[PDB]
Amino acid sequence: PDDYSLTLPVILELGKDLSKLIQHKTKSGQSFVDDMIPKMRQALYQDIGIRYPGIHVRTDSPSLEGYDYMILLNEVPYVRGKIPPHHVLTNEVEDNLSRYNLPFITYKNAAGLPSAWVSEDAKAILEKAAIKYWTPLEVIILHLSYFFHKSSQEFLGIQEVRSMIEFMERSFPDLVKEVTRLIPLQKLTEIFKRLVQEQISIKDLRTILESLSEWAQTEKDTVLLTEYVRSSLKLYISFKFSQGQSAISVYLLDPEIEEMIRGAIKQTSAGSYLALDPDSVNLILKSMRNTITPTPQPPVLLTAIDVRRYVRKLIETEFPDIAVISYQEILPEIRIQPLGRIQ
Amino acid sequence: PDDYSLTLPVILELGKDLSKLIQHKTKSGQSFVDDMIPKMRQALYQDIGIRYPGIHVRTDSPSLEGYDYMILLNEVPYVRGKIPPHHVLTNEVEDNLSRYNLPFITYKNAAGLPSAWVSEDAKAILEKAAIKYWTPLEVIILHLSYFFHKSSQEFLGIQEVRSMIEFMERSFPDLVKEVTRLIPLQKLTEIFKRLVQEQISIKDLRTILESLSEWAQTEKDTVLLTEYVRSSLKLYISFKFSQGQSAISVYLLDPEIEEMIRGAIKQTSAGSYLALDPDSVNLILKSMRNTITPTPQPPVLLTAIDVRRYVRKLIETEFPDIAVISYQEILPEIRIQPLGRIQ
Repeated sequence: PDDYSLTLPVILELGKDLSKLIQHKTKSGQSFVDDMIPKMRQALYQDIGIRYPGIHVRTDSPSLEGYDYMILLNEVPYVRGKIPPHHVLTNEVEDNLSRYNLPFITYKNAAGLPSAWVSEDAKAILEKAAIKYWTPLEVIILHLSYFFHKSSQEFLGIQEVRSMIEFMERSFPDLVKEVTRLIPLQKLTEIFKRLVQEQISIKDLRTILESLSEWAQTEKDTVLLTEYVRSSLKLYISFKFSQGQSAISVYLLDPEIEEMIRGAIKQTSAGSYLALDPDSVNLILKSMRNTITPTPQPPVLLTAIDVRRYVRKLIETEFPDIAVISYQEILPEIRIQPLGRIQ
Repeated sequence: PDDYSLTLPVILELGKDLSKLIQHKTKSGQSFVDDMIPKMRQALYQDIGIRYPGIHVRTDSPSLEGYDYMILLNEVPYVRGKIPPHHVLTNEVEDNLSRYNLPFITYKNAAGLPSAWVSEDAKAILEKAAIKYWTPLEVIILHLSYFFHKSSQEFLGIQEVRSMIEFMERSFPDLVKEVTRLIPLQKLTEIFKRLVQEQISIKDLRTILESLSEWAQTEKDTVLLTEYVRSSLKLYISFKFSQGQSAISVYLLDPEIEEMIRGAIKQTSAGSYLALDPDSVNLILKSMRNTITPTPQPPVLLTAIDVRRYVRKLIETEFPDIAVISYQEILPEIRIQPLGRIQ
């Protein structure tokens, strides 16, 4: 009646028609709310450390267009989106679609999503040309998943990290003890947050904790401890950023740029930051814009060990999805296919 | 659901046909999952001082061909492999097989494993000729064993070392009490890990603990404690690297090299550095390359007591499998056969 209520972390509101739409089942007899959304949460938990909250679905939204949907983060609207009626979504090129495929509607719901919508009546031909397509419900799932991917910091806090560490305690009481006797819980969560901010999964807790148990005996800096955990994930990072190929394809930095960055460190009374020379930062960004070819996959930038974290923070603003990795973080025997040298 | 899952250390994924294959007991009635894998684990735990994890077997994998298999370390793919259909593996010289009118398929699954595959129809012939062969299931076990051996450090951490010390506590309460009173669990874990990192078995926990119980009264450096444990395993080391003969075959160092290494940074830093000139490290590495005739078993490099650990930390990157031993680790009556110094 008049107790407090906890704010709901994620709301999905649907217009009258999409609400009418979540009543069917896919050709595989699965439910949007009981199967598709849980499987998305499960996939996200496998892709990075986080166990993301459930999705509260509000049907027949009054403030919504029947074919519109809205995502609310902590009961505040985060993103609106639209579904072109009676279509399926596609990721096809603009010269390939000039293969008599009439519906070339471009409407981008989000950055990381496809935008080439095609009539549902064309499913048959889409399946005959090896064109993958997403049904409108699957597009909603794509967008929810993208949302979770870009906003991990919103769902990985002190309580959530503690819950995962406690689960670890059941079979690793002594490793956790050795990890809780050196790094207090708040510092631990800061470290996990830095990891997932750069798409480093924190799912392999035994590896990460074993790493911290080693490096936390000597170093207390949370940023450095994070670097070490990264260097502990050689197999994972190599497999992820090489996309499972025999060779990681990366961009490099001209040694001149690296040494120039190296010469901009700070005194670490509190922390050591980048003494970003304005004009030099805008010159490195310009060389990156004019060297890294745009993408459909995000590109990978391989740098020296001692500058990687700085390169990330120098570039994270314009190139937020570019992965900056270091030699300390790839397998010793890994094949490297250089693509360019930023100058 | 809402709950976490513990990452699986070892997954073996099998295509359709290999999956069918593990459903049949061998000629002698043993099961791939119930007998072969357990016995391999027991053997590894008999050679190295590690208890290796169980293997989770995923059949009818979607991403694998009928005769393909994959090994995942902590749910990241480690390696992929093939089995030539309806064949058995042999180590025969290819030219000899040809001379026996036996068509052969060449395929090397992992480093140091045989590669001459022969139709299973040839078993009888191979038996009468006393030619060794491995069935497909046996080859998967061979590759699994190579994997576990290369990945030992992945299974030897704080919780696992604690588990060992626990088992030791049941019959050696006071010896454990003496060692753990002097060495914390994390330091103990470091020492065991150093031992297996250089192929020294930690199966004889009584000898290792007794050694530590003696030397931890006086010495706290974990590296020096490790050296002492190494010298306490004289019998094990002599038998292993002499391969059981009345004489160990070794390479030696020039007195000039030993004296030159002997300039080593030993500060009060819980472990001493080794400050040798870069070009000098490259001159010792060059002399080793030009003096170590490659091996068809690994070679042994015999050094003086006070330089052994440094010699290792100097050659381990380019010469990773060379066993570096000292006069302190071999039996006094084991005859030293010298294969030339290092210029």
